[PDB]
Amino acid sequence: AKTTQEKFDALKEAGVFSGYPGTTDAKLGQDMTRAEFAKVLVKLFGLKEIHGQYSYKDKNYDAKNWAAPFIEAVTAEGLMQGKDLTKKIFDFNGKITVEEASKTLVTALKLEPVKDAQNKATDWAKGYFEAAVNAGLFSKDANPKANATRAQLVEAAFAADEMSKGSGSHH
Ligand SMILES: CO[C@@H]1O[C@H](CO)[C@@H](O[C@@H]2O[C@@H]3CO[C@](C)(C(=O)O)O[C@H]3[C@H](O)[C@@H]2NC(C)=O)[C@H](O)[C@H]1NC(C)=O
Repeated sequence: AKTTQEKFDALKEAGVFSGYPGTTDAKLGQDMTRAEFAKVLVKLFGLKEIHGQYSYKDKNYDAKNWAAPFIEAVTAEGLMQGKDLTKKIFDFNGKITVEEASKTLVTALKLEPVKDAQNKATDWAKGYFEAAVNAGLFSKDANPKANATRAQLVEAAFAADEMSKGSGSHH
């Protein structure tokens, strides 16, 4: 097998993962912003960046925000829609949670969310989290409501990449 560090090294070499901001380091114990995770999804699934389009009203969500082209791409793809469809808030500085990451990866991999799942996930996420656990993207002992650690996101991204390659529909 590969260690989490080796999985990070591989994904970094592939341009999918970056160091914890301010570093080139795995920092496997640290959290990740939804902005950073949008970029991970774009690189992981080979999505096209969308420049000069703004679908959200978050403060400092504009042409000067490095994350906008990635956030627009995952929005167009239907992987993410943000946290509030009235105020159009993505919460790009918010930390990506296990169940949020579960939704994005389940959606990207075309996996069926589990109906009437019984788990500790937020109501909207129960089916997404259940499908992610069933597919081996996260452990059943992961807290769906917790901020995902970079270790959990590296393991999930690596597993998602292996599933995509093995399905014969890799980008
Ligand atoms: C009342 O609490 C709010 O409940 C919302 C809907 O039930 C919840 O919305 C979810 O947000 C998640 C954020 O991450 C992703 C991966 C995304 O698409 O960006 O998934 C989103 C869910 O689909 C859901 N969003 C909506 C608009 O219903 C808010 O996060 C949550 N807001 C906050 C501030 O925590």
